[PDB]
Amino acid sequence: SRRARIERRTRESDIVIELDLDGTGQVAVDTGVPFYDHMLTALGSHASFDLTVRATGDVEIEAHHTIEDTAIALGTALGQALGDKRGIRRFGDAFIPMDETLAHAAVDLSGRPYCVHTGEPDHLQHTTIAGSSVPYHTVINRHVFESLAANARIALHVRVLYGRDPHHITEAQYKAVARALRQAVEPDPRV
Amino acid sequence: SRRARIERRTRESDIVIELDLDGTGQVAVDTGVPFYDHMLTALGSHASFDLTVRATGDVEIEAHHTIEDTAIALGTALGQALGDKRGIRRFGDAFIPMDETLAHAAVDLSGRPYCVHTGEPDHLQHTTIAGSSVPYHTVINRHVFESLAANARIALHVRVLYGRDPHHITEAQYKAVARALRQAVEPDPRV
Amino acid sequence: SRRARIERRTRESDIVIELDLDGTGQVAVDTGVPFYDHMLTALGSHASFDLTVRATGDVEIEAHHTIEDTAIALGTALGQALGDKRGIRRFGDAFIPMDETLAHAAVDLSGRPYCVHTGEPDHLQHTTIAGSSVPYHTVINRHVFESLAANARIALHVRVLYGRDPHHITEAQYKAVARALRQAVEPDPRV
Amino acid sequence: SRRARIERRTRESDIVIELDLDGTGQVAVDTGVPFYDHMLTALGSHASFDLTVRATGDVEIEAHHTIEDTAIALGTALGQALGDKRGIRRFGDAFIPMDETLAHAAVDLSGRPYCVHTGEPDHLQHTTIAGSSVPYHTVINRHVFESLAANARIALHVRVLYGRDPHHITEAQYKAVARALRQAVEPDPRV
Amino acid sequence: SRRARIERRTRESDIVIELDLDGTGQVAVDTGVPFYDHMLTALGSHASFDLTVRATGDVEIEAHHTIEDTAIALGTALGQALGDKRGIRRFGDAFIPMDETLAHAAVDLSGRPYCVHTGEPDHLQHTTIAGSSVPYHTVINRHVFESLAANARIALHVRVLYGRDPHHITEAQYKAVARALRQAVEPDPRV
Amino acid sequence: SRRARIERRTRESDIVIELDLDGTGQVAVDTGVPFYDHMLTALGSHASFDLTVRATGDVEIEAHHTIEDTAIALGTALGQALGDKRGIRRFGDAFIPMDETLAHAAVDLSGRPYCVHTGEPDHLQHTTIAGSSVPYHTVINRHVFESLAANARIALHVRVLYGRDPHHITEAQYKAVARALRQAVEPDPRV
Ligand SMILES: [Mn+2]
Ligand SMILES: [Mn+2]
Ligand SMILES: [Mn+2]
Ligand SMILES: [Mn+2]
Ligand SMILES: [Mn+2]
Ligand SMILES: [Mn+2]
Ligand SMILES: [Mn+2]
Ligand SMILES: [Mn+2]
Ligand SMILES: [Mn+2]
Ligand SMILES: [Mn+2]
Ligand SMILES: [Mn+2]
Ligand SMILES: [Mn+2]
Ligand SMILES: [Mn+2]
Ligand SMILES: [Mn+2]
Repeated sequence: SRRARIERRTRESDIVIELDLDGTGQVAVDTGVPFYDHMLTALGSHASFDLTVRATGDVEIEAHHTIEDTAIALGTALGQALGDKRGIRRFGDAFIPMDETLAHAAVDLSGRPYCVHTGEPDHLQHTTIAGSSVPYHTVINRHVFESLAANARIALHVRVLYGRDPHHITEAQYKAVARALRQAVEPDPRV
Repeated sequence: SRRARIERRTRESDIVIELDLDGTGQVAVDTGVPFYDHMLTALGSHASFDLTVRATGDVEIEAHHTIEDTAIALGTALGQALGDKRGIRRFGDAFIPMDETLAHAAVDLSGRPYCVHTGEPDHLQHTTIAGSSVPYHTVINRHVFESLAANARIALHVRVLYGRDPHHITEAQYKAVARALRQAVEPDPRV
Repeated sequence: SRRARIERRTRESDIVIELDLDGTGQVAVDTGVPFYDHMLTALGSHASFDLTVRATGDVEIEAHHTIEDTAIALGTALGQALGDKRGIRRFGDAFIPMDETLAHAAVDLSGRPYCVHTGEPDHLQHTTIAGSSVPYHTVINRHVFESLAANARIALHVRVLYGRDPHHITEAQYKAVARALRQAVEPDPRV
Repeated sequence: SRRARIERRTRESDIVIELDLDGTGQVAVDTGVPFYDHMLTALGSHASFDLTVRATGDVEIEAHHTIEDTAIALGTALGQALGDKRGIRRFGDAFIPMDETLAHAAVDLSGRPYCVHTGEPDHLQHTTIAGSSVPYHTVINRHVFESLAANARIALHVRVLYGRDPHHITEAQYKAVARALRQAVEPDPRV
Repeated sequence: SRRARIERRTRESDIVIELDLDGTGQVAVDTGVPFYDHMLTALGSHASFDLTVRATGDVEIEAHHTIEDTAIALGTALGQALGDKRGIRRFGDAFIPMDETLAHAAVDLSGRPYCVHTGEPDHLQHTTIAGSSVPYHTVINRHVFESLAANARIALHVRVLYGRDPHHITEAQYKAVARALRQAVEPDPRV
Repeated sequence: SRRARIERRTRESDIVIELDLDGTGQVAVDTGVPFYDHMLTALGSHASFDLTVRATGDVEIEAHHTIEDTAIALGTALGQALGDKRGIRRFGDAFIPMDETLAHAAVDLSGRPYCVHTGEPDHLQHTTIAGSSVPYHTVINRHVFESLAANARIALHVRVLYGRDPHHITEAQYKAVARALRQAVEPDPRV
């Protein structure tokens, strides 16, 4: 049983995470930031987690605090669910082609906490993905990966090899992290 | 007693400031611009002021006029509360690390009115921080510091040594100004 | 059963493809272009397909039309054999070292049709691989990958990281596509 | 009482740390790496900690594992001794001139875990400080700061403004971290 | 049974290797060069080999001859244990994130003997990793990979994508080779 | 009692210094060089010294000899008044904003004698500040700092971060040294 429930209540937000590493992609995410819900739904589904995320926070300011608190809580849940990390593959990686974009992620689950994020085009440091609700500033992508790695206590390297569309570039990164995690958490039949 | 109440009524906005320099961080800010409320709440709290800001203005146009009128009124309140500036430290400075960002501010409270703002990455001249309410254009950060210094009649130098996230970069600057002010307004036991 | 038979008759060529995704590498290719037969034999074998290709076309002009019609028909066969794509790994990738050459391919089988081909040395835009029969112009490599992706309706990214010999560079790419496809078409035990 | 005892036993090393934040610089360090003992003795003394470090590890390989495990354990001890961090200055910074070298550090003790290390001359990525015992490779300086910040859960920025001698450059950084920590952990009379 | 015992006696060194490809990571390495023992212990463990290495050589000169003779003997053992290479995956690759470092290796076990080693920072051509025993000059890393590939008769490509610490950079490469070998030697259920 | 009286009689000048480190800024300076009197009055006042300087020298030549002899004598007085330097803060630093100029100084009072002076605009190597009396050549600023550090036996680093006006640039440096000294000489309540 590799499950964790994390509640995180801060001045800025209130987060509940329920995570099972050995899931079938039963995922429900509601953070008040719909593009971020899309990304975390992709992360949970492609990782073959079962994942519920419920977050409410100070989106009148902008999505940053809620996004960051959610990534800290999710990181914490992943570290807790992994437990002693005995008998797992430990390392995982995945390439995600998405139209013109190619992204990659590599993880070491028993590595020191560390994040390296490279290759994202410079326009993503000031791009907004905006719909009818609270928008998503792509400059936060790096912050999400850094917060996940710091709180799960894993080494997580995310690369954009190339790409143009900010939705493709962002979604391919979340999916690459997800499939890298899926590989790394699997039981290793030789260990 | 180092207190000031400033009312500023213009064509564009209506501002009330109540400031006490010798506070404990009892801060309440409501300007209709929630990211700016976040920044001024950080400024008042980290300066160990007691500070109430109530502003209403022409946010149908954008936040600029309300932000500027608020910074003019706050500047005026700080100059008035300082009075003759006798027996204070006068100079103050502070570094604020915020994740990848490092900011600094230095003040001379008995200096000629002057603002120098350096180091902010070029992407902040066209970045928007957007939530569910009125957004905040980071190009205004310099205008806020310039308006505070011009109306408090102080020398205020704000630097970004490095950083990436526009929320970190902006918040670290407001906090650095706040902690520089906190040091400078303190009684000097030798003067 | 993941099988397809495609017949494609054009003004330029006549193609029959029989494909089984769940094969053991029983491959027979005869297109009149022997280097291309070598490449498609490598593709079918390394993908663990069972694959028969029979093509005749206007090789008095040059191999282009036959190569392109063959890749369109093969693409079509792969899309048809995949069917609804339920319960498969969907993503796959492979590195192929071949002496001095390193190539890579990544696929998303449920991705929009898209091909990105990068890294091939500039000399391959005007190189000929020539024997005793119809020669193979390596400039067509990109066209083969583009035609496969457009007609299978998959995302296919092919990279040459480095290399020198045009036969190594071309063969490593065909093998990398093959092993990426082999991984992606496999049943996924968790989906 | 702001004290912590951390025991850390790994495959590579065995570490005992006893730390008191409210000390008078009573410091005893023995790691088997005498230049590192010099640096941690400087850190504990200039921070006005009371600090005992006893470490034994696989120095037949080189100092890296012992240095890293020691910095992880020390980081952990500092986080534990800080407790809820109520009523402290929280931010601290210090400049350390050492002959030709000027270094600086800035800390936020209630900041997310983060380390930024800048300005160290490129020759320190391959410099050895060697005596009659186990030598110290200055490339590890960054690793020590990163491990301290990750495990104390603080924001720590270390800068070399300029310098030449690798012993001055390294010692000035350790002292700057120490005096920044000393300022940040102090009770804040207004908070 | 995929086992080999190689004895190699030269003017410079005396080497005994016992290798089983189908192991559980039971590894014991003693070459007189403790950092190299660390690296080969990592290689054997991460490859899920059972591996004993006993080497004595002319370390009064430096580690080079012993390191090279050990890598030649280990290469020879891997080629012998692989036998006819029937029914194996043949290709393997692995990414290894290690703090700031990312390394990769790709292998073709039925490829011509060939080694390509790219991306290692220039400082590793003159870096020493030194403890209390015989030191390890990182310039030899390339020689180890070249000697393994030449004597196992495999294609081995090792890349450093980025990194700074010479111990991380070296260890990540040895681990990447190890996990690439582990994948490539595995029985292939379709071949 | 931290007081010193230094008399220095040379071929070029006759200097009397009376210094008390624990003063209230009772300062009287008369060197025959009125801009230098302004600078030393600023230094003594901002350091919270009590300081009398009386110097007469060969100003028919230019101010250099008198300025240098005065700085040597003042340095000597500061070293003597500091005595054994027991129980003091030892390190100090200060930023001084002066209109467009920002200067900084950092000191180690128990450091080896050393001066590093950086950042002063190139026009100050040939600028004169001229009134109705003996003028002041700003090229001497570095010489004053070097002479103070050499004779007080302290490490003194003075930086101009930016500036334009030679009077602002010079005065901000003297004030920064003064406030850095004020911090460093203070009793340290923990040492
Ligand atoms: Mn943040
Ligand atoms: Mn989408
Ligand atoms: Mn305006
Ligand atoms: Mn914030
Ligand atoms: Mn065509
Ligand atoms: Mn790659
Ligand atoms: Mn061939
Ligand atoms: Mn390490
Ligand atoms: Mn600075
Ligand atoms: Mn020393
Ligand atoms: Mn050799
Ligand atoms: Mn190691
Ligand atoms: Mn002179
Ligand atoms: Mn003046």
